[PDB]
Amino acid sequence: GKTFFGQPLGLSTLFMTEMWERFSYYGMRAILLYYMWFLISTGDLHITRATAASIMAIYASMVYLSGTIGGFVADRIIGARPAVFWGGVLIMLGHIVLALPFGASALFGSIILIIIGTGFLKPNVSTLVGTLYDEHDRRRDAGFSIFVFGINLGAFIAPLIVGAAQEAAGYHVAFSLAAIGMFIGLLVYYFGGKKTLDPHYLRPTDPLAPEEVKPLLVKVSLAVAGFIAIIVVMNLVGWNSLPAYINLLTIVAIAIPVFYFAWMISSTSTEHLRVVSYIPLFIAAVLFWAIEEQGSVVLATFAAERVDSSWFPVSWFQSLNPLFIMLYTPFFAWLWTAWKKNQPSSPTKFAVGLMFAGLSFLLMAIPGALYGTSGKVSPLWLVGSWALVILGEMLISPVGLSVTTKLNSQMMSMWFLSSSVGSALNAQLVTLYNAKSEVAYFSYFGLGSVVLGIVLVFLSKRIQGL
Ligand SMILES: CCCCCCC/C=C\CCCCCC(=O)OC[C@@H](O)CO
Ligand SMILES: CCCCCCC/C=C\CCCCCC(=O)OC[C@@H](O)CO
Ligand SMILES: CCCCCCC/C=C\CCCCCC(=O)OC[C@@H](O)CO
Ligand SMILES: CCCCCCC/C=C\CCCCCC(=O)OC[C@@H](O)CO
Ligand SMILES: CCCCCCC/C=C\CCCCCC(=O)OC[C@@H](O)CO
Ligand SMILES: CCCCCCC/C=C\CCCCCC(=O)OC[C@@H](O)CO
Ligand SMILES: CCCCCCC/C=C\CCCCCC(=O)OC[C@@H](O)CO
Ligand SMILES: CCCCCCC/C=C\CCCCCC(=O)OC[C@@H](O)CO
Ligand SMILES: CCCCCCC/C=C\CCCCCC(=O)OC[C@@H](O)CO
Ligand SMILES: CCCCCCC/C=C\CCCCCC(=O)OC[C@@H](O)CO
Ligand SMILES: CCCCCCC/C=C\CCCCCC(=O)OC[C@@H](O)CO
Ligand SMILES: CCCCCCC/C=C\CCCCCC(=O)OC[C@@H](O)CO
Ligand SMILES: CCCCCCC/C=C\CCCCCC(=O)OC[C@@H](O)CO
Repeated sequence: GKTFFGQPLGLSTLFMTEMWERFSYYGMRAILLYYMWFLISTGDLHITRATAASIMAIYASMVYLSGTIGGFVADRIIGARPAVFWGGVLIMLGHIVLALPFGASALFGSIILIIIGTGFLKPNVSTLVGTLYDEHDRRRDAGFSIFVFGINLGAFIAPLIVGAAQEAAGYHVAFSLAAIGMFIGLLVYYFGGKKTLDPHYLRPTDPLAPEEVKPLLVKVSLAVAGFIAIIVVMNLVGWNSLPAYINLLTIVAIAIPVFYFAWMISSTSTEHLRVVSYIPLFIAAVLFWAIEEQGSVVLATFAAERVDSSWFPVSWFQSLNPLFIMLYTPFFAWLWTAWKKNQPSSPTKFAVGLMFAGLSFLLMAIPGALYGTSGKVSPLWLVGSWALVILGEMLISPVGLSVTTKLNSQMMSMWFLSSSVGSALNAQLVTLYNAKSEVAYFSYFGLGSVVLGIVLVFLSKRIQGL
């Protein structure tokens, strides 16, 4: 009868829920870097612009890492529906914290709230989408495709609205708009959810058995103690600068997949050989996400310093990324179906995807080389870059989780960890970007990325077999 684009009505609630949460997230991202610059310019915030960029990168990295944990907490301890709700409350608080007349002092509280909040909400709204379908219901793919379109929608309009607001009424009003975005999300989620969602997901679906509670408690406490202990030693030997902490978070984010790789490989020999073949794919994913995650940092810097954008808010460039996702998506949907005969392998898609990413940086090296780096250049250079990298994303992401799974639960999380690892790498790399290094930065990381894409093409055939 009455459906939401063919799908159960309950999909409309989750569609809107995520649309507004993503609105709140990307509205904030579009101006947070400029906000840190602002706070630097007034002497309120005592860091370099390069450190500000580094913060942006490690922030994303922690958001993605947080998300690989929220599923477990909801499944085992609090339930999917409460996770989404309190996750949204924490996200809203994080934005409210930035709307207050405080300054640089609120930055950390804001960041922690949103890292925890997002990590609760984000995997669990996906989970709730799945629960709308019987599991042999073929509509499922369509429904997720629709859900994703809502995600891209929020990411698309947020910089336009929040950025304009920032221009009209300043940073605190613009951040309050992100808060209101999340609030709307919660409103629709709460009341819409009660009508359409199974009450079963009010509770955990795999609750802790009595003998499971102690070891989990022991597990968590040790990790905290260690982490605290590392921070203590760090300060005793004088490694207590913001860059040092960012470095520590970088190490933790890299170590997690490195430890997992070291585990599987050490610990079925043919099962082993498939795991070793994934390492090239994982590296490729990491490098790809790095370049893509620099849209909000390095391309954002470029947009503000090198582009003549005197007639519109420079944060609007952050809308090109989800615009191109939305434009490309129904195309590539049609493409794979039409292309039945000799479809490229998922490892081949990874390689070519990395090349396009690499091309997107190589493109950006041209205006500096041709025109110099002291003037301003056309907005279209950036438009071409995002067009190139998102073309890369269409090849890598839709097959990404697929390639990892067919090659367990730790490996499954490893795909979602590639975007965290890429951002952690960025936290180091983006500090190398400035006006003097511009052309070398784009060239080097552009070319290297294309080369590794070439290497992966050579390696593609053996991985296909496995
Ligand atoms: C395991 C789940 C996630 C674990 C991540 C732990 C979160 C810890 C720190 C979050 C990153 C904050 C770094 C940025 C920062 O320090 O900004 C504050 C700075 O402006 C103060 O001057
Ligand atoms: C400030 C958030 C606006 C949302 C509308 C207000 C919600 C009503 C009461 C708030 C306190 C309890 C919230 C309900 C809750 O804990 O979880 C609801 C969620 O689990 C799905 O029904
Ligand atoms: C249930 C609570 C969720 C509602 C969202 C809360 C955010 C709404 C309004 C906050 C207004 C903050 C902006 C006021 C402000 O300080 O403007 C700064 C101004 O002096 C500079 O132009
Ligand atoms: C990757 C794992 C991270 C998860 C962090 C979870 C927080 C750590 C400890 C909280 C223990 C929760 C106790 C849950 C509970 O009340 O269940 C007890 C009951 O089910 C026993 O019959
Ligand atoms: C499963 C997680 C494993 C994590 C491994 C533990 C990390 C051990 C040591 C981290 C070193 C501290 C971070 C580096 C650092 O502070 O250097 C920056 C400093 O030199 C600048 O002042
Ligand atoms: C169509 C989607 C709207 C939102 C997308 C993000 C828009 C941000 C930047 C786009 C500006 C590029 C437009 C090309 C252009 O303005 O021509 C060059 C111009 O400088 C000549 O005056
Ligand atoms: C339908 C697919 C279109 C694919 C287009 C492939 C990309 C071709 C060329 C990209 C290189 C940038 C062009 C160099 C350039 O325009 O610089 C000069 C410019 O400033 C105008 O004088
Ligand atoms: C298919 C779409 C087109 C892809 C565009 C790829 C552009 C290819 C190469 C761009 C690299 C330009 C590097 C210029 C350069 O390194 O000059 C350095 C120095 O001589 C000037 O600073
Ligand atoms: C795959 C088929 C393509 C055939 C070759 C295409 C090569 C396209 C561009 C090459 C890079 C341009 C030259 C780099 C440059 O301008 O600076 C280098 C030179 O100034 C010394 O640093
Ligand atoms: C692949 C199709 C598009 C072709 C893209 C090739 C563009 C590669 C390099 C273009 C940069 C031209 C200017 C670089 C340059 O010569 O500056 C260095 C030196 O000559 C100036 O002092
Ligand atoms: C499969 C086909 C994908 C279509 C993508 C087409 C666009 C991809 C690359 C084009 C990059 C060119 C951007 C450089 C440029 O346009 O010059 C800017 C400026 O000179 C215009 O005034
Ligand atoms: C294989 C997976 C990890 C690959 C990335 C590892 C890090 C790679 C290079 C780090 C050094 C960057 C080289 C210097 C650079 O390109 O910056 C531009 C330069 O002009 C400013 O120093
Ligand atoms: C301008 C300088 C670069 C020349 C451009 C042309 C390069 C094209 C291919 C390079 C050699 C790749 C060999 C093909 C190959 O073995 O990989 C294909 C893969 O399907 C099976 O191995």
